[PDB]
Amino acid sequence: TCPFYKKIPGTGFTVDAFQYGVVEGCTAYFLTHFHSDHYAGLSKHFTFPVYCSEITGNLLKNKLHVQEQYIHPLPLDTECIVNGVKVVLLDANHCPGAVMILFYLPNGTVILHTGDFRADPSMERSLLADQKVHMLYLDTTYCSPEYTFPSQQEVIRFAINTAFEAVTLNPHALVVCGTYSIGKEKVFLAIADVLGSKVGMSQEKYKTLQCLNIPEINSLITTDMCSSLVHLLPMMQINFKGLQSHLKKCGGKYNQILAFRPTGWTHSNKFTRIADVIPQTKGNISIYGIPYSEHSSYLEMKRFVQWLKPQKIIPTVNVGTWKSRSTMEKYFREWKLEAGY
Ligand code: NI
Repeated sequence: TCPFYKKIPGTGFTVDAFQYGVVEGCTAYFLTHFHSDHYAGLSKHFTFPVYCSEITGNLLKNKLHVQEQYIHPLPLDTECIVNGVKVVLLDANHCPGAVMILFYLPNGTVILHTGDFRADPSMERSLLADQKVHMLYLDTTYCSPEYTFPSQQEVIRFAINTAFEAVTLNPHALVVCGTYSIGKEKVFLAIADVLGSKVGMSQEKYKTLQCLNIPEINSLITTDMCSSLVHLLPMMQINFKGLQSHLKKCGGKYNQILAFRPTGWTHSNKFTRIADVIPQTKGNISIYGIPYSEHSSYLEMKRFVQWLKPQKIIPTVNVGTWKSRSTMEKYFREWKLEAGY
């Protein structure tokens, strides 16, 4: 049965609630973005209206085969009426197509559901600045102060310079980047760009990237592995076994692999700086884990909430334990007392 934090009171709306069968009273199912924990339950046999971004809609049609008549894409930054309720989709600074949703309730309550997001000061000059928000359904993934990580810009700088250096030393080195869902495309596109190559990948992954409205994408990616010196592989294949087996398949074109594993946060973040990160190495294979996050750090989350000053906060992540729930409520109270709302 659908949990309360996926229901929008005063509406027939749910968010990211596709795995509970038919939700009693729900006239429209919103999908924030195309990640499996969020879309879980959707398939080509789903027969209720889905509201989402254009990019999320392209992926529902082409990857899950949801029929077109049930896909309702909405433009961003635009006031739209859905079943008699005004809504706005805003960019969530998560993966492609990911949105936050503002719901303007008939009784005058305003609700922001962040979906999955990485809070940014630029959101303080979106349509959010224009009115008050009473309830906030918040992505609390990293809501604890030990969760620090660098900016996306710094991480990409590290990766570009690492890759460029390795391949200029050895023109016979192959770069491999791990992937399992959309998001974090910047990692492999920046590296390929600095090396003057397209990114090579499977037909299934190429299809996925073709849904994302990335400008000039046809110039950046290919299914011809032979012509490319940046390859994508499934994340599970980024280990010494998987990589050796992949190097065998390239037919003596390369004698070295440098591989990147974009992770979320990892405990090495409490000690080590990004400058200082080193790979794991076995023979002619090196593997960097890099902390490229598409979720708020603690400090980014704190800033956004203190700026927004919501009257009530409802967490959407880490809700399954009493210890987590209790930890989160403590930080919300701190933030509220520090800022005076
Ligand atoms: Ni996500």
